[PDB]
Amino acid sequence: MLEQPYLDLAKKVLDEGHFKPDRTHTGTYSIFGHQMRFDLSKGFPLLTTKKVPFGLIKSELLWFLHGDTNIRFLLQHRNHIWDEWAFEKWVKSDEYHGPDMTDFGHRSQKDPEFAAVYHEEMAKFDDRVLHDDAFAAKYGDLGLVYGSQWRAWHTSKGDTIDQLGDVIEQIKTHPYSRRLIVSAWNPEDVPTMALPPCHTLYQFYVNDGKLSLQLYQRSADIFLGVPFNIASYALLTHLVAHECGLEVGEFIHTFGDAHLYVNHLDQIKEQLSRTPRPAPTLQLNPDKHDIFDFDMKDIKLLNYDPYPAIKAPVAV
Amino acid sequence: MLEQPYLDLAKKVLDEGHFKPDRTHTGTYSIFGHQMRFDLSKGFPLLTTKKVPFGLIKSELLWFLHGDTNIRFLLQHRNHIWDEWAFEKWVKSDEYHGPDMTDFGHRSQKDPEFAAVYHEEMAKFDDRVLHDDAFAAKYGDLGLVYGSQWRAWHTSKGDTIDQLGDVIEQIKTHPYSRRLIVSAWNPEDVPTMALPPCHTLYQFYVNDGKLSLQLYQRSADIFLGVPFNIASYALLTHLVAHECGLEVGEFIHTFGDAHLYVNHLDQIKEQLSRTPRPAPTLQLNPDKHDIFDFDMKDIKLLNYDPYPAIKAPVAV
Ligand SMILES: Nc1nc(=O)c2c([nH]1)NCC(CNc1ccc(C(=O)N[C@@H](CCC(=O)O)C(=O)O)cc1)=N2
Ligand SMILES: Nc1nc(=O)c2c([nH]1)NCC(CNc1ccc(C(=O)N[C@@H](CCC(=O)O)C(=O)O)cc1)=N2
Ligand SMILES: Cc1cn([C@@H]2C[C@H](O)[C@@H](COP(=O)(O)O)O2)c(=O)[nH]c1=O
Ligand SMILES: Cc1cn([C@@H]2C[C@H](O)[C@@H](COP(=O)(O)O)O2)c(=O)[nH]c1=O
Repeated sequence: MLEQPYLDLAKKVLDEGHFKPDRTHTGTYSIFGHQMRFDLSKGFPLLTTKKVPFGLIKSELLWFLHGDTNIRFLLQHRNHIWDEWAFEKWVKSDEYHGPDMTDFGHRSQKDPEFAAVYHEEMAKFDDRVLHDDAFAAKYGDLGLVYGSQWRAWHTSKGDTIDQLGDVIEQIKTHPYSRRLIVSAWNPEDVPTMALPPCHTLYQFYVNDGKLSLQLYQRSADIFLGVPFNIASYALLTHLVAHECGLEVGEFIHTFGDAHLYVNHLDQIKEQLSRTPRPAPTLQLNPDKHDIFDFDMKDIKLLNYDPYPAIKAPVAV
Repeated sequence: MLEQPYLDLAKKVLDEGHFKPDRTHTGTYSIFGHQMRFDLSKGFPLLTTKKVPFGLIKSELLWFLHGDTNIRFLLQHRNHIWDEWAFEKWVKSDEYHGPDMTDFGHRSQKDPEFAAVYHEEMAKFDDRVLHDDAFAAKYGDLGLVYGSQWRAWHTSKGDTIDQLGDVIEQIKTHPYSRRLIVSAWNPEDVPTMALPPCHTLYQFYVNDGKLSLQLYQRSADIFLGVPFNIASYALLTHLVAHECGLEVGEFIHTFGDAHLYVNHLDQIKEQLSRTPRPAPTLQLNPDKHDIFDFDMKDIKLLNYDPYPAIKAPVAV
């Protein structure tokens, strides 16, 4: 039933992959060369074998689609996924002169001053991100994130081109235009960067009413990693299919280094013994038909019963 | 045996694809979502069922790898594939004041002043591209082609970053670096363009000695189109595997709008009745170990016996 290419993609990786050592230095079992499909009329490819949370995919998303980059907002919509990049900023800070969080993620596991106290050096950084907007502005803002790669490309001439907005009007002016891609890989910015964009480029189609998507993820982690990467870019197919009064066909998923990080070997084994406890339905409000302003409760995902949720250590 | 994912990929397209009308306006039978692999120790995925010519893939290539864009050279190495873009320039020309080639490709089929006379308006353009270098310089130069996207990205600051050169030194400094891609999609240049780059981005790996490639072709034509697109980017895997003293594993091929243009329906049917008359061997000279200067005869492809060669009309 729907999420099964991810269940079928993890099975292949863990006996049959090749161990490959990553930077974090706790290897993998990987492939490279993988392509995966979902058909969104058989609903949402949201993972019933463990619990994936939707709220926090849905919040992430809109943030990107608003041409935003200020974590300030992720916090308001109760989100904190992108936190630690702005923190890596404030603890190496010019003006957080005092109680340092040096090496804090690969020393979460190790605790004792990072234990709570870094996680709450962090939340306190966070409130100034929420009240001294001088600190949202000048700290919660990661700059070159997907919302500035998809809606604010900085051009050879100082300003911005909005790229997911031409997906939306070209889907609409010439439909079955073979060129309908947005790249977020920006050559001249990958080296000074911390994570260049995992989700490099995604190609659109307008099939025949069916809006169909395909994402090119060069890096990919099966387990924590890929469950949120099926469900942000299938929600894009729904949103966009709806934006030009077209109707969802299918989301496809190209991979690079498809990987199941050696470290979380036995919790993936743990999932492939839960049987895909049916499929959710995303509905999105008929009355709002943009995609760019969507407050949170217009896109709603009906009927989820997941399995209980399976848990990781320290990501890096 | 080796080229069979292309033979298997065309069979699926022509009964089972969906007709989709392109700009040229002679539709298709297409898919979208396709991923294809080749393993280059079982030699070269060069097409024995019809005849593909190698010389002219090999010349094309080096041109791109020299950071070049002047058709002047393609001509010298007896190549004329990229011609008509510089001609579309010289017949709409400020200073080809007289004998016009208005609409010339979608009116090759139709002939009579384009018949020979445009093809030889063309070759004459060409000689000035070869002798009045003022005309190579200011006419044979397409500018933003793959050699300036792979080796000369124009940055938000006037100059160039050389991107296939960091594939070559990063493959080499940190090997199993998950980020090893070159994009040629340049957002802010796709609209003023004629063909934005079909071969958008390609990802590297360094498997374990095996250099492995994957190309992201958004558009793709099975028949004329895709045969040259298997064999330029597998030759890149050989060249690059050899450049950092690594050894070829495999080239993979991601597609977008995988297509068999309706127009050449019965010559593809014609191929899938030739049985894959074994496999060539590319050898490349031990003595040259760069990839950037390669004159033509260092990369040599041994033992080809193709089927006779099957032929198209007017591409556009
Ligand atoms: N290995 C890897 N996987 C990633 O998910 C990840 C990474 N590396 N480093 C950079 C990055 C940052 N994006 C992300 C992705 C997920 C979360 C997150 O909060 N959710 C995890 C939690 C699972 C658990 O710990 O129980 C997830 O499932 O994705 C945070 C930031 N993504
Ligand atoms: N449909 C399509 N296919 C393409 O090959 C093509 C296109 N469109 N338009 C832009 C473009 C330009 N690149 C190319 C590709 C191939 C040739 C070429 O000389 N070789 C063909 C010839 C086959 C025949 O006519 O008998 C080939 O097989 O690719 C020229 C320019 N590529
Ligand atoms: C932001 C992002 C990163 N990642 C990952 C997985 C990798 O193990 C981690 C570091 O990868 P990298 O070294 O290829 O950049 O980033 C995802 O899986 N999804 C995401 O959206
Ligand atoms: C330059 C290039 C174009 N093409 C194609 C196939 C398409 O039918 C033609 C026009 O496509 P487009 O409208 O998607 O740009 O360009 C290739 O197949 N290979 C190439 O390398």
